[PDB]
Amino acid sequence: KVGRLIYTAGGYFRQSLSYLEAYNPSNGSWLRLADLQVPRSGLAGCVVGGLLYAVGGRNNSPDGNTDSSALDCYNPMTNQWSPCASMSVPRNRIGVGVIDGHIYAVGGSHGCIHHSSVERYEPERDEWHLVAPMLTRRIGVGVAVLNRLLYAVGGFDGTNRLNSAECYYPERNEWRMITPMNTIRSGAGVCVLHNCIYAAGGYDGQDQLNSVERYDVETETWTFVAPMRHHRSALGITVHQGKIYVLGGYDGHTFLDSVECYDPDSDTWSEVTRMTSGRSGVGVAVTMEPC
Ligand SMILES: O=C(O)CCc1ccc2ccc(OCC(=O)NC3CCCCCC3)cc2c1
Ligand SMILES: [Cl-]
Repeated sequence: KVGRLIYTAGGYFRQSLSYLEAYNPSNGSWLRLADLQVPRSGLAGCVVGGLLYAVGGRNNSPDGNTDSSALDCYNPMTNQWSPCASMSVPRNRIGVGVIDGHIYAVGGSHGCIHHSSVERYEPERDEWHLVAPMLTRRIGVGVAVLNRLLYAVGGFDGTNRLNSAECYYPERNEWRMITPMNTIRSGAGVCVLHNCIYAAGGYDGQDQLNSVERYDVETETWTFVAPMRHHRSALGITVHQGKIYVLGGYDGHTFLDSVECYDPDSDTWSEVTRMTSGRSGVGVAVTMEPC
């Protein structure tokens, strides 16, 4: 379990960013690592087999806005990024989950298109294939995996921000609605901790949120837990050693540098560190420290 860092990739502040930075919860230190080949915001990060993957997003720059179909792989042993097979379609404001070594890319936008499509990456073959689409088009969707089931939570369908959520059952290649959240949330941080799917922050169509709710997959209920110190939309999120970490986002005024940590045993949030600069729309995941 030792030696793991929280990696943050990409993001947005005035334009899309290429930063790869890694935080060590054990000593508070931050490292700046190899830049992404292409700056991207609205991407997702995940880890398979010790490799960090950056999936999708958009490059916003003064010279254009290009939605990304890219899958890129970072190896901490070499501090190098390598291109992987690209997705069938660009996906900005994507959600990603991993089941049994396979990456699922969910939703996202391509220009004015709001995707319901979903595709699955096989690292051993370096191939993507489409799977069943969701029941709802969703961008800014939160995705997490619990007990080898894939959840897609909230988002924006092109007309309305959503409180709905749905679950993908891989052995039936089928999506089913689950109980909707109590709050409409687009751009929430969604993760899994113990037996619950957590949805932190987001935008409800009127304000950035500090509220946090969790779905118990056995009881099928959503329950609020302690709110974050900061309202945040387009935040990064991950779980590490039994605690949720939220990174950055937008509070309606500032692009935040704050990182908060949720302890489920005390039901409290604490501010633990600051990123090197405020930013939103980052991809976050946890893997071994680099060499
Ligand atoms: O339209 C809605 O309902 C809300 C839209 C939404 C939802 C999720 C996002 C996730 C990442 C993401 O990255 C790029 C990103 O930070 N952009 C913007 C968000 C922060 C403030 C405005 C300027 C930058 C964007 C997202 C946008
Ligand atoms: Cl861990």
